[PDB]
Amino acid sequence: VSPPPPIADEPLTVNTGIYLIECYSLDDKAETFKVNAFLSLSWKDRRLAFDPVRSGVRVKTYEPEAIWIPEIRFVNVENARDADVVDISVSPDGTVQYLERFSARVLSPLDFRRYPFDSQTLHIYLIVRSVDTRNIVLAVDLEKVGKNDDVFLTGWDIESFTAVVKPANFALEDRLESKLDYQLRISRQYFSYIPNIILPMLFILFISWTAFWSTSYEANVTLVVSTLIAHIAFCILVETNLPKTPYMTYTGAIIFMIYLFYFVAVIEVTVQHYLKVESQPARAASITRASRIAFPVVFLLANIILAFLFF
Amino acid sequence: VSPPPPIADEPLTVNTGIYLIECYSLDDKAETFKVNAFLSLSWKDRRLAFDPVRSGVRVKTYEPEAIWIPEIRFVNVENARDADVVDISVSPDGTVQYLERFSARVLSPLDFRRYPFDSQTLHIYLIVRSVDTRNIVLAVDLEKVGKNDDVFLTGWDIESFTAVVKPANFALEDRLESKLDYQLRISRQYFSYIPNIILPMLFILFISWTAFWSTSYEANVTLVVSTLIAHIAFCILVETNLPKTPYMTYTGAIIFMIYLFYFVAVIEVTVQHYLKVESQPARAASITRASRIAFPVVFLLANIILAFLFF
Amino acid sequence: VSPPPPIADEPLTVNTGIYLIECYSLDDKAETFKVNAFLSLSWKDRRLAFDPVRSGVRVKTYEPEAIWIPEIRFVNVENARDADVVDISVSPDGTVQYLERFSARVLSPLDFRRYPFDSQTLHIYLIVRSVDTRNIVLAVDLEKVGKNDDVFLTGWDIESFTAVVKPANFALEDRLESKLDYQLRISRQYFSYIPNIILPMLFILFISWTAFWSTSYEANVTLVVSTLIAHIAFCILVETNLPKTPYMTYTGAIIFMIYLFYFVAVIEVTVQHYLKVESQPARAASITRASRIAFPVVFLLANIILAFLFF
Amino acid sequence: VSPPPPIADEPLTVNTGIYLIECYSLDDKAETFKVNAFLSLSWKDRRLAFDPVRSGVRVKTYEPEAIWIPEIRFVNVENARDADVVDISVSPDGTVQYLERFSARVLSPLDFRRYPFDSQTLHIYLIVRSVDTRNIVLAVDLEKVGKNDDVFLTGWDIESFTAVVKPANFALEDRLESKLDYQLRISRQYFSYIPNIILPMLFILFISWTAFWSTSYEANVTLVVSTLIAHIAFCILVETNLPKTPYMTYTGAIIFMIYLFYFVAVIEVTVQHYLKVESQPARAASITRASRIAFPVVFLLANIILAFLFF
Amino acid sequence: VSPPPPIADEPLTVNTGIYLIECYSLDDKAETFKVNAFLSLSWKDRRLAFDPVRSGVRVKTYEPEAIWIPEIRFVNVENARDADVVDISVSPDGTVQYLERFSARVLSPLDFRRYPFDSQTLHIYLIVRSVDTRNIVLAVDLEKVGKNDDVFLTGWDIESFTAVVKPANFALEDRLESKLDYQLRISRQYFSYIPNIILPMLFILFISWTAFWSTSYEANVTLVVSTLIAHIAFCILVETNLPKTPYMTYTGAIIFMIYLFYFVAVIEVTVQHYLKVESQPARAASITRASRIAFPVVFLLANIILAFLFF
Repeated sequence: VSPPPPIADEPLTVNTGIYLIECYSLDDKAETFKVNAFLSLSWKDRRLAFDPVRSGVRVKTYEPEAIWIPEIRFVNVENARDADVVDISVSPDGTVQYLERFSARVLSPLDFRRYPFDSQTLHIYLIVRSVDTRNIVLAVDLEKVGKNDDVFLTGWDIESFTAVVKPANFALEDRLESKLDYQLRISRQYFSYIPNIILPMLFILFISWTAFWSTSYEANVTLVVSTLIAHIAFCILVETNLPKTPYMTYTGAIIFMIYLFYFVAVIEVTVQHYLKVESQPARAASITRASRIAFPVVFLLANIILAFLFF
Repeated sequence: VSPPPPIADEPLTVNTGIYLIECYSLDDKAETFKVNAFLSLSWKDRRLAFDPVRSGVRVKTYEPEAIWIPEIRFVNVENARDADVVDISVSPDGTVQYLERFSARVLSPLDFRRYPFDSQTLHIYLIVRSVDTRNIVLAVDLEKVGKNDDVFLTGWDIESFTAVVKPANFALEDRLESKLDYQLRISRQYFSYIPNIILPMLFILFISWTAFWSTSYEANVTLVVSTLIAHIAFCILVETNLPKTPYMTYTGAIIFMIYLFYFVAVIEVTVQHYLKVESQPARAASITRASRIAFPVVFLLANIILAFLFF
Repeated sequence: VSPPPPIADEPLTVNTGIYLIECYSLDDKAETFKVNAFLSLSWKDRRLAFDPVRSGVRVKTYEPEAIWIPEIRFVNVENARDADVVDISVSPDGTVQYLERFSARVLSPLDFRRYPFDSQTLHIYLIVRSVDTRNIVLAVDLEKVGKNDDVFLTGWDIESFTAVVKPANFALEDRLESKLDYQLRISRQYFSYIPNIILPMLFILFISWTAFWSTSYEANVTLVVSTLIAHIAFCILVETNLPKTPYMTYTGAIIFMIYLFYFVAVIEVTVQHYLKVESQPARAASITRASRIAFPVVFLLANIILAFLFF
Repeated sequence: VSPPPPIADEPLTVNTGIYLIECYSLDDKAETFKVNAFLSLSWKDRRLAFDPVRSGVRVKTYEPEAIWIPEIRFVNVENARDADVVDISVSPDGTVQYLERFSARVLSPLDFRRYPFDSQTLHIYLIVRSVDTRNIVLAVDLEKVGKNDDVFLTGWDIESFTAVVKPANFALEDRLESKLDYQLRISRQYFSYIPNIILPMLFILFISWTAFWSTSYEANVTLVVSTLIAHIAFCILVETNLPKTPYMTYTGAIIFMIYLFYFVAVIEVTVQHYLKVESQPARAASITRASRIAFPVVFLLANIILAFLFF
Repeated sequence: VSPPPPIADEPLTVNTGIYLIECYSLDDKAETFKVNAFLSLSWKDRRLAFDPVRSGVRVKTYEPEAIWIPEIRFVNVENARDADVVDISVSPDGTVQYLERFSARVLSPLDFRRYPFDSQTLHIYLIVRSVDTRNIVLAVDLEKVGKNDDVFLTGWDIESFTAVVKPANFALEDRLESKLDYQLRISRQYFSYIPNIILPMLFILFISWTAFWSTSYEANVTLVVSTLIAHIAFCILVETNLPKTPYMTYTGAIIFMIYLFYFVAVIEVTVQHYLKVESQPARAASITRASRIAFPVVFLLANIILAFLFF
């Protein structure tokens, strides 16, 4: 089939629309997610026009291999979409009404800075390539863009499925292309972190600090060193889903902070003993008494330093 | 082919039916499972009608590309169903009897609150989209809905495969749609938990409490700290199949409880030593003697507090 | 095409046959395995009959879409079989000789009781559905049922590929169905367990018992507690392929047994110290001397109690 | 299409050829690997013959569904090969020149005895099934068998892609079959093992032996027991890709050996203490002094015992 | 269809072009990555030529099965490319303009020497096979080779998508083949390594060295041995994506170095005690005092020895 000819010199307006049936499987690592949805496209292919008087029909149905349809595709997809044609109904004037049930893995990037409170905007990029005879421009039919009430993305809170109304029109490989931006807004469900990560990962750090209430280097080595294992152990129980960072995570900084508060504790206890062994248990007692407040205070302040910086 | 015309103004009644051949692979994480089953649909497509006198035949067989069949689909499926047409037999009046052997990964959500005693209702959503000329409504042919005696879901106990008789009829993208709810009821096989999780994960917590029967801070640090590793170690051997929770698990609360009974034990032993070092081994002896009953009693009561709350 | 008409009122006999080309990938967890094999079916479709005198041919070859073939399927398969038609040759009388190279993931359940010495019978269920005009019954052509000499299932010992000669004939969804049972017998290759699981997992349990040859509570806490970590650590190195058990494994009981022999050892050492601290190092010395024999003897006997019960 | 008729009574000679484009993904566990290659087959199908004088053409090209091609398949493949037809060119006499770009996962078994120095011969089994009218025998066209210079199997060293010239001709399911053996020879790249497995896994075993340079049972329990954890810990960092063994690995024996040298060390230290506690620090001092040489010597000799046995 | 005949004796020039739509999933292990891109090919197939005067058309569109297209393929691909034809437009002279949207997993090897600062050149090998009548040579249409501004490879920094202008022309299996080299240049995003690997993996190594500030063999065994576990533990938290090395990694050397600085520390502490036990606490005090500087200095120098060697 041939592309529709111009009424005057204008490009073809293809009125897009995506309705999310089911949205799932967000791999924080790969920065992907799978989407199951309806794609409704509208265009005036004048050629198709039929009179209601002569044709006994109302709105004639058509097959995809039976009529011309523009090459509508996605940009940030793994493999091409799992398209399944629903209906192609042509209005008496020649206005086609395309519908399909696509199922493809999207590839939208994520922000792991603000994590575990991280908030995201996922992208779906609709593209259509212009031909040798006429050109194509995309439009957002505001009425066939949305999300079902049944859509669940366990771990995230689906806020609003929107669309960037203005299209991008550009040249590439000697052809005009129309690029649309579909934006999905999500926020994180961080409820479990506090009681099952931050609160237990804190307790471990405090069992470490019971070394300043001791005099015994033999009990403090077993305190500070053991809790370090306890940390890495729990740090392993909590192995999440977080890729390679050329930047810093809000957690990334906190983790680097703990790996110091254990090491610093090791210095303190190594000195607490060496000062006492050299027979000056006056500093060696002022130093232990100091870190009783120094560590907790420095820590609480260091958390505010991070929080104020990141957020 | 064209949809059947109305005898008067009524929509087409498609009499559904699902018989579970094989049910397997329940991923607690993704909240999915794979199903292998038979789909039997019945409708009066008057057009097909043939006389028994003129036609030498009884009940004529037909091909899927040879006759009109309504677009029957599933809502909560990963990728579209692996449909394999069995038989399409038309009764003399024009009553079609469709049958297929679909094989698709369902996406039904789960309740991890009551876990490891968690009980579930899984969902299969049958949908059919209405056309430009007539509309479609779904019905439950109570006689072709069930499960085979051979169906196994190791880890769960398959109770009853049912169907929500009343259909949902609603508008979406300017089209009428009929939505049916197929419900599968399952309960958990928690037998191994008690002797291979709760009972060993308890023993570790008790080897911790043998610190109140000691006077030695050097043996109690090695008791309480070591068992914490022993816990996280076993807690790692027991790494299950449990996604992200914006709520609380019955186990989730218990785990948070243990991470306290170890930390609290650390406080006790840090004080038991500090009281004795400051030369008051009267409290330091009343405090150790107290926790001999305090910890076990507080613990047993704390378990009842949880159990009564969750269940 | 139409099903063959009856010579008198009899159902069609389809003479089955499965020859295992390659058998592999047994997932103990999912209770599955993949099979690559040949399916040879024989039936007298009288219609096809051709005279050797008039037809210049001997045994005419035919295409699958060129002739009627009964809907032969498998019951316990993940997704439908990866069928690849080999040859369809019709004998002068009309006796068809079907052959294909199917490749599908089977779903046969397993017995993890007797494990690591567990022995299995895997199932392949061949089904054929009867039509509106005649019915179908299955037969075992004893000559085209077997296994190649090259078949390997590393970890198991392929004993005998058999077939349940008698077919199951039953009603379901108003249709007669013929169900055949293909049984594959396998046994376990447990050679590595003894020297790389039971023997090292024993040694750890004995380094624990060197606590009765000590007087020092500080060395016994470090003995008994450390070895518990050593156990869970090795118990983690040995993380196998074993699903959810609503019953008990032979290993399951042994594991529960070890988690006691460590806990019991903890009681002993907690008492050994508390008796000595209360100044009665007469029992505290009789109790330590007792467990020198009590633990080993109780243990060896407890293993016989299990072995005699399970086997 | 029909198989070519005999010039006299001979079977058809199909001249095979495999050229490895890309070879990758060797799963030591499943004993598989994926191969991307070219399959060139040559046969004299007399029927196709065309005169150079009458036909304006030279060597006529043909489609796969346009001409007869023998059912060429693989035996040890997961699912059937991902065949992609390249060219089918027929020489004036009727000599067909088939070519395709197959991509399938092979299933060749491995030897884990000599590991990490293990050497392998992988198998590709080409099969062709004979028909009702003529029979088929396979030949190795020595000129279209090889491997590209770009082929990489990181972890192995690709030595030589060969072919077993002599074919296997046998009866199965009343049909003649021709079986060819394609052999790929590979050897292991064990460079990292010595400095990042054997050398660190040795150091751990030596930190254990610093127990004979001590008198203190409290420091030796903490030495020998701790290093056992250190071992299992590192033994876990080194968790490779090695299936179930009904035999013994060269490493399998070494591992069983270390799990003794730790246990034996536990006996020594338990006696070193018990002899000294019973007041005979003359043996208890001869025994400690003995194991200073006994363990290292016994060990070095035990390694030679293994190496000489395995290799 | 037939290949275009020569204007004189020249081979056909196919003007290639690859524009990277989306580039993702780089598996350091398998040495692969997935690419989604546009392939534009240009050739003068004189046969297609049509006059602008007689033909009412301008630049006639054509189907792939409607015209001859050369067998353009990739060499280092897993399975054949997921090709999706965009447009085939023929200019009045007969100059075809092919375009497709391929999606295949590439197989380019990597350098893990300079890692985590490793820099790579990935390969895409375009091949075209010559026929019985004319031959084919490849060309780089410099104008349709590039990468989009949206291309992201999280963990790497996409530098420049280039092409080796000069083609490789060689004989293989009696056929001429044209091989092109597409090179993608990437560099690593090593920001997180320093604060979340090297800095914490250093701290652990320093808590070890607080053994020279002690006199107590019982506290030094618990220091040096415990930190070794802490190391292997963290070394496990940091389990990356790094295959089998027949060479040495920059990290590979550093890791081997740490496994010595712990072992050497074990020797020191075993001697520190044995010298003191033999009553010579003059060396035993000079040796401990020495390693206070010896270890740090030797270490810092050993890092420069590596860095200068690798880089």
